Amino acid sequence: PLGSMPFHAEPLKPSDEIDMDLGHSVAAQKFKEIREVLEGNRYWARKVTSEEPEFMAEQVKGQAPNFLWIGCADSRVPEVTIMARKPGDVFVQRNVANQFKPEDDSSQALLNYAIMNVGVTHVMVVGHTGCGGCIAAFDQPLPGGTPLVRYLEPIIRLKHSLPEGSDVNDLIKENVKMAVKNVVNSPTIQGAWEQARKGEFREVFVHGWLYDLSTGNIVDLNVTQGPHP
Amino acid sequence: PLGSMPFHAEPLKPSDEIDMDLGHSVAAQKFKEIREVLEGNRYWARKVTSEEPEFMAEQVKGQAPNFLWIGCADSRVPEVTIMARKPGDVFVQRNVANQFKPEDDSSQALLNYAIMNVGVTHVMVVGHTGCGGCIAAFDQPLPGGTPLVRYLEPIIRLKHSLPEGSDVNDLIKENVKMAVKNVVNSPTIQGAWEQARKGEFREVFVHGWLYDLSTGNIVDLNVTQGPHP
Ligand SMILES: [Cl-]
Ligand SMILES: [Cl-]
Ligand SMILES: [Zn+2]
Ligand SMILES: [Zn+2]
Repeated sequence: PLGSMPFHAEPLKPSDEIDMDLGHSVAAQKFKEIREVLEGNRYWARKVTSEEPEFMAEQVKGQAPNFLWIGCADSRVPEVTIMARKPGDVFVQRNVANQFKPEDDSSQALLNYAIMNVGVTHVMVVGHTGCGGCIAAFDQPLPGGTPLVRYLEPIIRLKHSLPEGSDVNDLIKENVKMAVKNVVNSPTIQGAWEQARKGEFREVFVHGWLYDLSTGNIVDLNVTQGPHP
Repeated sequence: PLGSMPFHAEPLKPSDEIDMDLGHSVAAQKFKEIREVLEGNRYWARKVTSEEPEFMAEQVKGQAPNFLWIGCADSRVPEVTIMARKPGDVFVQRNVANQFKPEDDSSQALLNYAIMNVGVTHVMVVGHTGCGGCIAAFDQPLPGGTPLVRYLEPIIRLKHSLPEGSDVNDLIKENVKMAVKNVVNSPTIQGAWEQARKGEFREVFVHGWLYDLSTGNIVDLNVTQGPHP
């Protein structure tokens, strides 16, 4: 033989394999930015499935997160990243400025599903510094000229009720507390609490948190409520 | 001197520092599961701010993500994690079964804000295998007895329109495509496309993706639309 390993095959390079894998995608061929995010995923997928396959097979079977995160759409607040969690840990609603509007049937459905079917125990409303909806709300008159301004009406009204001297972060914090109150007052939570008091259901809790972009820290606003005082 | 460093101070242990930092939180003292997730955050924050402070200070200043992710609340689909992205990269809407309902004013507001103010170029609706809303929808009669079933009415109706032999993943995929169509038909996108055709606005694109929990891979369904064919 021509040396000790004259016929040994090398795997194809990962980049070549990924390129071929992304051939299915029309848009990846057209937009470098789309190819980039899909490549990101393929390297992640290759790593997790070669180093944690048990974990990936557990995730196929179902989900049992203990938390529901009601947070902002803002790109700087990805819940799993900033809590150093894993897939399977946190059920999530994200919308502009982390509102939980009582009249929003889709939000009410999500909360009911989270509590009654998914099995979450803790609901956290999480606001964050630098929140654009709150910054916008802070300077608006009481009412609406754009979809956004109409959407922000409850935060505008809250701003107009806050004391003289309140700053943007005061509004962001109060907006968290307002959403917590709306979650607490939901038929879902009111129902779950009455059943818990009856010993017919687990206790479920609602919390209000603030993510401080300047430090990376989550601060508890200490507005937690449960079935009992 | 008693040796070479007889008065050298050691920092307090990180766990002690974090415990003290979480003293502010009432609930962390009450629920081990809450203390756990807050600790997770504090270790993450300590690491990023000591190893990437430039990045944290950039994030304080604002956000300019190129993508809007319209995805499911399911805890197994955290967008930044599965695309190996960072904070600042992806603006997010998450709701049950990744619907974009035309009548939902909060969803319309989020989309308008994303396009007109945040500056996103690409909107991805991302469904996923194992989607509970779709699994539930798959066996329901046409209509609603729970908030969930009422909420899922459009997916139930879609299921009833699919051909004989369609499976759960076929419904999940078609549900993605349905949401893409609803995004495309929005006043926001229709308006943005007309302005782009006029050369008065950038081109914006809508895509449909599927996250396969069995492999960790994102597959492009190839339903992308833009201002031009
Ligand atoms: Cl109350
Ligand atoms: Cl069209
Ligand atoms: Zn925000
Ligand atoms: Zn789902």
